[PDB]
Amino acid sequence: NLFYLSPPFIFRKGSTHITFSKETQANRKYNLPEPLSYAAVGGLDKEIESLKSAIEIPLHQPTLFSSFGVSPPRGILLHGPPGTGKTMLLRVVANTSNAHVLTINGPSIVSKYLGETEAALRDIFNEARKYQPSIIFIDEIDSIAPNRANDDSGEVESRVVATLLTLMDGMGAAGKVVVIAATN
Amino acid sequence: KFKLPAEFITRPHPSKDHGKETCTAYIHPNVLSSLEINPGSFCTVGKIGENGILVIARAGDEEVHPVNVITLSTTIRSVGNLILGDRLELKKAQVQPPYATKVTVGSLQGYNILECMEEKVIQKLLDDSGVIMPGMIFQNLKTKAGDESIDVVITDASDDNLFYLSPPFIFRKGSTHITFSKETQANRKYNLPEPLSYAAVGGLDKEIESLKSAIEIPLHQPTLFSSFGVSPPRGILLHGPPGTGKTMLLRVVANTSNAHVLTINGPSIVSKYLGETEAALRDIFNEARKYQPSIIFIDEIDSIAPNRANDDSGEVESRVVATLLTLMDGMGAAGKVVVIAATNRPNSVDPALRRPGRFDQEVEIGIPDVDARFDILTKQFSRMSSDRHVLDSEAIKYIASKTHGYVGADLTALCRESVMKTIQRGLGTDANIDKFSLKVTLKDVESAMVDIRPSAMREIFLEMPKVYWSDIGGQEELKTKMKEMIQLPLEASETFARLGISAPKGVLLYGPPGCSKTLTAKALATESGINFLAVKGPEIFNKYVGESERAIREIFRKARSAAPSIIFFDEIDALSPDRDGSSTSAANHVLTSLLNEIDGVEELKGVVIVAATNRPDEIDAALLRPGRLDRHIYVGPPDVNARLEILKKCTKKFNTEESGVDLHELADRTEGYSGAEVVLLCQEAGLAAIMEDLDVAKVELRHFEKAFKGIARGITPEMLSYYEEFAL
Amino acid sequence: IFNKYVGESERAIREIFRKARSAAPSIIFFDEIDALSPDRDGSSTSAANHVLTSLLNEIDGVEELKGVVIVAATNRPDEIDAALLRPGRLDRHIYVGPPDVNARLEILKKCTKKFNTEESGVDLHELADRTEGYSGAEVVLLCQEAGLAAIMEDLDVAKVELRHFEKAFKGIARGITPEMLSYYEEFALRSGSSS
Amino acid sequence: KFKLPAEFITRPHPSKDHGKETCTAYIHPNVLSSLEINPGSFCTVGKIGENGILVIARAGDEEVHPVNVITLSTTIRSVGNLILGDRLELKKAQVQPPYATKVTVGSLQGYNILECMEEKVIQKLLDDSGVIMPGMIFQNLKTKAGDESIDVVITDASDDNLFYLSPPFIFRKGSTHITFSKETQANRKYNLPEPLSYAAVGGLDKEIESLKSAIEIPLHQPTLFSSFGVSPPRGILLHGPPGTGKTMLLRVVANTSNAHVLTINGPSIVSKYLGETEAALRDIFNEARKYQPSIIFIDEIDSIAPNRANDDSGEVESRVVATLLTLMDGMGAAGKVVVIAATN
Ligand SMILES: Nc1ncnc2c1ncn2[C@@H]1O[C@H](COP(=O)(O)OP(=O)(O)OP(O)(O)=S)[C@@H](O)[C@H]1O
Ligand SMILES: Nc1ncnc2c1ncn2[C@@H]1O[C@H](COP(=O)(O)OP(=O)(O)OP(O)(O)=S)[C@@H](O)[C@H]1O
Ligand SMILES: Nc1ncnc2c1ncn2[C@@H]1O[C@H](COP(=O)(O)OP(=O)(O)OP(O)(O)=S)[C@@H](O)[C@H]1O
Ligand SMILES: Nc1ncnc2c1ncn2[C@@H]1O[C@H](COP(=O)(O)OP(=O)(O)OP(O)(O)=S)[C@@H](O)[C@H]1O
Repeated sequence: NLFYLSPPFIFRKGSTHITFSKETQANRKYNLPEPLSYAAVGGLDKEIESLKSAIEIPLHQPTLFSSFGVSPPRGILLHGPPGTGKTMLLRVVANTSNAHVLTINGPSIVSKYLGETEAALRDIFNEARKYQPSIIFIDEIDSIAPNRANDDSGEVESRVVATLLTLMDGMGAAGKVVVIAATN
Repeated sequence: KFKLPAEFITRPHPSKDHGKETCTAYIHPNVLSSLEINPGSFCTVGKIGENGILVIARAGDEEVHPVNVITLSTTIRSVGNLILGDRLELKKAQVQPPYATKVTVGSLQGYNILECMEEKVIQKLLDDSGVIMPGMIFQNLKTKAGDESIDVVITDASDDNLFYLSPPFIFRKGSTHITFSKETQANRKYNLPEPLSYAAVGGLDKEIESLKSAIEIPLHQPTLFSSFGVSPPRGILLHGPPGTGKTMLLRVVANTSNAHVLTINGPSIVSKYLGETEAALRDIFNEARKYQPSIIFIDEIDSIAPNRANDDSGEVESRVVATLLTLMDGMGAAGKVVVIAATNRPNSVDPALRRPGRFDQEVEIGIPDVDARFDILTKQFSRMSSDRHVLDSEAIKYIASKTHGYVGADLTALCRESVMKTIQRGLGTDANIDKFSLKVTLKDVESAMVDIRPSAMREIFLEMPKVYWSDIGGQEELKTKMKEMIQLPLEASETFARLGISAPKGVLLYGPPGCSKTLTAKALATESGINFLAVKGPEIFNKYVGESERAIREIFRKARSAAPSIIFFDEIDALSPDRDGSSTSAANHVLTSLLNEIDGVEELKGVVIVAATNRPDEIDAALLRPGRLDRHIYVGPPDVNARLEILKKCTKKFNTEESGVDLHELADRTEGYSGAEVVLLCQEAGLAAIMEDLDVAKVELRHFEKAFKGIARGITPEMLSYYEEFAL
Repeated sequence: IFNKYVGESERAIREIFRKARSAAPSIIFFDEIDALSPDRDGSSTSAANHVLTSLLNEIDGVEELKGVVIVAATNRPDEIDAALLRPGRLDRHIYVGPPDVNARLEILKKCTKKFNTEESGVDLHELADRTEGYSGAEVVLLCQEAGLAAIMEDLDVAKVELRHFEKAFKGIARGITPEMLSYYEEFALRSGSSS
Repeated sequence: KFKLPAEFITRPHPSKDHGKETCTAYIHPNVLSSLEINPGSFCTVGKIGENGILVIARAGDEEVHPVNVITLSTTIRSVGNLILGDRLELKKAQVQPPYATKVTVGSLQGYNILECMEEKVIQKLLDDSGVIMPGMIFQNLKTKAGDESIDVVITDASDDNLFYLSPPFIFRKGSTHITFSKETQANRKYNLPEPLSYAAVGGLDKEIESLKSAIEIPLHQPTLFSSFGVSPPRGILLHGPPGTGKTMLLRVVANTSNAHVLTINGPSIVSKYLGETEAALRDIFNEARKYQPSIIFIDEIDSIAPNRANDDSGEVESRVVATLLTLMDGMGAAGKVVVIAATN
């Protein structure tokens, strides 16, 4: 039982009483992680519809857009009050789609000195390119791309924004990858 | 090869605390052998770098005892008050303890053992103890009735020593004189680290109960959230004014809840620099989960995780969040911890640490009220019985009534200062005095109140020059109105919650210069005491950007500390002078903040707000919108009878009776004199008297004539006008 | 919204109207529009110059405003900007008076919410005509002064007295005085007629 | 002990012709040792934050070759559009790239190679090249009887774990077919960076030729002014409302001119420590002096060089403007250096 999220049992034929039930979830005592699906997102049906369109169009069918010689609408941005289903919408987009979910964490992607921040961004976007379709989530993109007009911005913000500008405007026209940003 | 560690951890001996094991420390066999300590041999177990408990070492099971873990029977721990989590140190005992001859055994319950138990019980327990050490507790001893149990201790022992916490002895049946006692604690001369209890921190009852709920839910009933499924409240932020008792409450939770306490986080950490400290911290929360239901305290959460004002950060704030996001695992599996933070100033933590899943719950201790302070003083003074004699019960409501504004740390300070002053005056009245005849009298305490100012005054700065209604001549109408309109809704809040009355939130005092506005404000502040916080225009404003906004929001933040309470904005016309009606360039932020706050305060929650002005139309109309500050009281020039009361007060030590100075002439000649000028006329009379013949005995009418001929009054196109208009 | 801020000078009005128009029919309200934007034609010249422009550019323009009526309120109608009175922004105009004797009966009933003056004390129905010159928010003042006086006699739990309402009558003089009757009727001979 | 640079400066080979030095990157001996890139071994060089180009490492003369510099041929630089002065990474590749089967070759000019050149020329070029990657341009190849010169492009390469900006392939005469084409650019599949050119800029014709003159004469023909006894014009400023294409001009000037290209991206040089913004400017202008000719770009000059007399310009702005003034005209000399700036 220890170090196992749930203890299996080796199903064997002959005496296993397969009693079907109307419950729509696994046994509650163990509480295996419940998916955060679309039916737990109520209140934003129109907004979720718009998000769905914005994700599908660059994610699944970028090729037919790319025949026109101008890059898809890869960059989606979520903003609004800082309490209204922002990270939760990103999480549901992660769960529902079968697209490889990467993640651009704010603090943890950056180590120290040089060639580490740009290395992280290059590596993650390259992996999102190898495995397709893929979604690149940047929750609270503000914490890593401020205006550069505030005293908050230093070297690291300049690194992150330069690398993102180099990458996101470079890849395209075949990659089935979307970048979704959210901000307070 | 095995390596002997330098530190160890306490965990509970899993079996019932009886038999020879009651004085045995089951230790990892590798540790014992590497220490060259044979099983069944004596060793001293105690906190790192401190005296310890002599106990027999025994070899544990490697699958049961991790390398650093040590199990002491509850009997052993209760001697040192060792909490499960205390880091231990191990040393071999050099000399065998002596045999006991006489032993005194008593119960913490205070129940007469002679009336409940036979001495065979004490013989059994002491024989099981083997090497007696005073302070051990024998726990839950069931009576013959079966429906009861008793707690018992070695109150004293003697025989007819290095690093031993209390003098130990060896029990040998038949040769020892067992004796009963009613004493609930061991011999005071043992200087034991006595436990800490809720019988000491009493005075915050409701928050104590809420804390007990916040320990019930994550320790005892984590299973009861697997059903209902929903994420549990597994982060607590016990904020409050400094010195209110937060650290004491955390300490009582640690010692009276029987969870394992994961070691205190503290402001200190290896290096206090990013990168290095990030792993050294995660280790504390990695220690969590594995142990049976625990409690990790992160006291001073503002010093470990500061606000990140504009760029002030190592990595520690985000490191705390990223780690708490795993510490919040539980109640599906590994629901075996809760985190309790403490702080003086919760808005100075990074606000990301109060988000759901993080410290999503708070306790919010306040400032002790009038009866809270009596609770505090009673429980505190209970520690003295032979040296007080003056508490009886009364005179202590007197201390608690006159000691307004003390936060609880200041009452402890008051007690110690009274003790020190008692000793000082005892040795001052005579060259030598009997130490044990010394006793802290109400004379001592009331004298000590002079020196011990509240700690609140060093952050809540307030003048309150102590005026009374006897010092405000006339204004009977205004005293009545202030009673009605501020003091009743302040104190009678519950009755208005019953009666549905609406308290006049906001009273603006407007009137000519030199009338009773601020004088009545002060008298109200001190007479019929309430908390009374004020600000000034020239101090909320600072050269740097945004420092004025922060000041106003911080003023309201600190104002939240108590209730009932009056906020006093003297000369409010210099908080909203301009930048709203005109010159609206970029700097009306102070008005924005104040006018935002004035709405957030609830209508009868307990806080009321008073303001004053002699320039009524200079106040921005935003403040006089109803719900904000729409109530106005006029403080006009005093009438004939008020002026005579002022004259009578301020001429008190003038022998007006002997000199024939008939006040009823001055009170009418001084018509239109606005307050201060009636006072001035009496100062000038006195100077006229002194200049005539220094070493004056009395003042006389001619001096008052000289005073009158030199005083001028106010402006009638500005006074009695522009206030009559403002009345419309 | 009238205050001078980046998002209040000419923006917040547009956002409010956009929310209201985007919704089902709406009765958007403009409490004290007279005090909000004064005449500013030589008398009572405020310094905003922006909010009235936003209203003028929003109400009269391309927007659909299918389900929208802009109601407003005032106590000094002579101060309204002339750009509002004329048809095009406001084209309906009516007058609201303080409650009559029966309206005053039921406003007296409304004031009390947790008092038993009727059975114990004086009937609320008795007070119907006793209150003269007391506006809908001033019969409230009489009742609330009586309630404050109630907590002065027993101070814990009591009904009120007739003399509580009598003191309400003294301490609060006749509110609706002939001055406002005259000022209105003077303005109404203009608003009511073509003059 | 020796400290290897964290980032490296691109530079050109002294040899301008095509040989077995083409695909070779000359790196300092100590750096070769420190990454254990044994001479002759494969290494990947590519801008910070982008995929690398496979290049075969040789050594530089240890006393005249700066530690920062890798020297690359125009053919290799054409792949990633590496402009001189770009900061490159350098990382060992423990790999042997695959052999070729079919290699496609085209020409910018669109002329028929069978008509313009003999297939033995292309065969020799590829054989000597050592490596084949789509996107390479072999410039200035002479036509029949020296009629003219043509630029030849490797449009695509095909064979019937590291990550590369262009697939590496090897040429093995006879066994890899040199199939001709007419596509004047590399295959669009690859997302190879495509040089921005003046043909993409609209209008501004007279301004474009003014930029050409003031960039060409100061950098590529200074002895004409030294002959005429006048100094060269070391400065151009572009001003006009936003959105008119000012940065487009700077990027095309960077990508078209053969010079060391350095950029002060306004706030990118700024630091909160007392003298560090000024030290960034001194290092940029000394690098420009060191490697000549050099173009220094300053987009939004007004962000780092305000009026110095107005109220908000304190000591920091004064010191940054003084540094710019003294590095442009002071007790120090300029060299074949031109500074190009843009401002709204
Ligand atoms: N329709 C909804 N709108 C808002 N919150 C919802 C909704 N449905 C569920 N929630 C809950 O809202 C909680 C908080 O929402 P979050 O998106 O996590 O907050 P947030 O979006 O991260 O806010 P920030 O500070 O802008 S990142 C989640 O735990 C959800 O369970
Ligand atoms: N019943 C009591 N209630 C409150 N304080 C008490 C009480 N009895 C004694 N005190 C003492 O009051 C002092 C309060 O100190 P702390 O608990 O450390 O203050 P605190 O609230 O934690 O403030 P800090 O700034 O956060 S360390 C301690 O010395 C207590 O022992
Ligand atoms: N019985 C009294 N009635 C009126 N004023 C008195 C009386 N006794 C003393 N004073 C004087 O009244 C003065 C207070 O006048 P205030 O009206 O409060 O001053 P103010 O200029 O109107 O505004 P502030 O709040 O004081 S700055 C003090 O200087 C007292 O000396
Ligand atoms: N002929 C053209 N003229 C101008 N802009 C063009 C032209 N062709 C394309 N563009 C686009 O317009 C923009 C021109 O670059 P910008 O930098 O936006 O101009 P700029 O604003 O003057 O330069 P800044 O302010 O320093 S970023 C780019 O987004 C180009 O893709």
